Amino acid sequence: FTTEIHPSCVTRQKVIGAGEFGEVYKGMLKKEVPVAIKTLKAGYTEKQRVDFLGEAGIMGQFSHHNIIRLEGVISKYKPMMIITEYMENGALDKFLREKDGEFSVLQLVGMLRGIAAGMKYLANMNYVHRDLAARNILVNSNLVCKVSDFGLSRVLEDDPEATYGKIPIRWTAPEAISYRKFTSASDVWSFGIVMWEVMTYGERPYWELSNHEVMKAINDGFRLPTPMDCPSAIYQLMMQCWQQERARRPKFADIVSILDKLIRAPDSLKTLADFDPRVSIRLP
Ligand SMILES: Cc1nc(N)nc(NC(=O)c2cccc(Nc3ncc(C(=O)Nc4c(C)cccc4Cl)s3)c2)n1
Repeated sequence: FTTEIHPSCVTRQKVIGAGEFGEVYKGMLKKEVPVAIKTLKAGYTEKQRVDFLGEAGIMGQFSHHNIIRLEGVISKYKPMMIITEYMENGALDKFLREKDGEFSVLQLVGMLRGIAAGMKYLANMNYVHRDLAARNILVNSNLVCKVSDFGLSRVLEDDPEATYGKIPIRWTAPEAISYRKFTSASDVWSFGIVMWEVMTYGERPYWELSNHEVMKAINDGFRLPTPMDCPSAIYQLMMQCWQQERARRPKFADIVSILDKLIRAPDSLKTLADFDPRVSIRLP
């Protein structure tokens, strides 16, 4: 099963995430290695226990460079804990917003290739994420991006971006919004939004539009416009992730292949899609 870790091997050092029913800590695991530690406070319900240990059970079934690695669990003692590798740079959305403009286009596309490789693995393993977004991607000190936030009902219930069907509207495919059809192809829609998040350094999708306004625009055929300084091939790819007809979207294998070829011939990324300015600056 999973590795059972003795509480004496774990030292919690600093809170990096918090909720009403536990916290996420940076800590050390016994040379000691840095880890992330998530706890479940006393009084937890049966459903909370199944959801909590269920995330660890899912993560322990995976072994991939771009999927967060499980070190082990504390289940024989209280409080219960899940221990994973520690991703030094935190969540991808916050990371990009705090490092605006600091990366090369090739670095940004390499991030997307890693996310896509992780998603290809998950999809082939018959795991549908349902909440793919930059906020659920973690970044380490090698700039490697890893998919996180696993489970069944707990994923969308725990995400504040998911609003009441409780769903994060501006990341979610139309069929998942409309009739709750969550598949790897709705994950591909979300991946397209993640591509846009990365290339904009974490801009909020659709900006200030309301959730109802987003669904209306999508149904009317509108799509997010090109980011600034965005390779034409990258904008083309995210546009095809946003096809209304699920069956026409690329599969993650297609996405990984295209991204791998663009990175291997990096001059291909120098051709930029046109950017629509919202403001004209005239000078005589
Ligand atoms: C600049 C600066 N300073 C400090 N002190 N610390 C940081 N890093 C962070 O704040 C930070 C923020 C969010 C996430 C992380 N790294 C994480 N790595 C793994 C995490 C994690 O949640 N793992 C996990 C997952 C994904 C599922 C179940 C259980 C666990 Cl334990 S969180 C670090 N950055």
